[PDB]
Amino acid sequence: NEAEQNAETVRRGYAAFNSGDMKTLTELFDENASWHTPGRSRIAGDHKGREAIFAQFGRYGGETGGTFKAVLLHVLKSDDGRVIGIHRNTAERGGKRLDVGCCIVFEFKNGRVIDGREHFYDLYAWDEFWR
Amino acid sequence: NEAEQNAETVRRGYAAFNSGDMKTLTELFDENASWHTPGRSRIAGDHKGREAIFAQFGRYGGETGGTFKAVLLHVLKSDDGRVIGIHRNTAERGGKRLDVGCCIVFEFKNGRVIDGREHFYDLYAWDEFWR
Repeated sequence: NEAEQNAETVRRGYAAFNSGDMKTLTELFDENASWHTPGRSRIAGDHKGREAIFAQFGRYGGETGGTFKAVLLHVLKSDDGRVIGIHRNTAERGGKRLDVGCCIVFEFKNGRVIDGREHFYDLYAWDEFWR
Repeated sequence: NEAEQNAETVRRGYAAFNSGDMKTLTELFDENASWHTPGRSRIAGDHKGREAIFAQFGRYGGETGGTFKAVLLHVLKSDDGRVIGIHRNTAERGGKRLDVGCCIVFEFKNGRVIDGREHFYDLYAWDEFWR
């Protein structure tokens, strides 16, 4: 089904993110996708356009000496093809350590991601790390 | 399937929460369920035990003159019976208004909720409302 194909695409995307494989990661996102990062840090906001998403992703890895990881724990689906990834983000940056849980809500258009929205459990921890 | 029965139970629980039907809401939670509220407000924390959950719920409604609502938007499932509810919470309290998005991760034991974990997008807004 559609919903499981979208789940497969999410799994492929976490793997490609974690390995820095931005060529695969491209295939999986619509060129007009958005990415929504909550909170009050310098990397918060609505990043509109796949190019703006991948700049965000580049800051995630860039600013942590490539230590930033998304450890995927569970993948959930709606019958209509929405997908959530539950994960933990870990990373190091200037003597600080990140370890926070997150649910990303993925919306799809024609099998590609059109929207991703991060929901961190301890948003304060994320913001503290990025301060 | 198990996963869809658990989805049905989540839907029944949002409806029973929104109507104040704590008798139904009881049937749906294990007596040793936990509820996890993130953030730094006076209502944050790990509320362990169904009685502690329902005290939390009682504060949600109690402290907002019964205006607190969870508007359910989407229900997602893992093949293994985990469920997420995506919702918006709205409420009023002493001239402040709540309007925040949330994903709750539900874990099940024998068809009843054993664990619920709130993930607010704008956790600062939630904490501000409860200040």
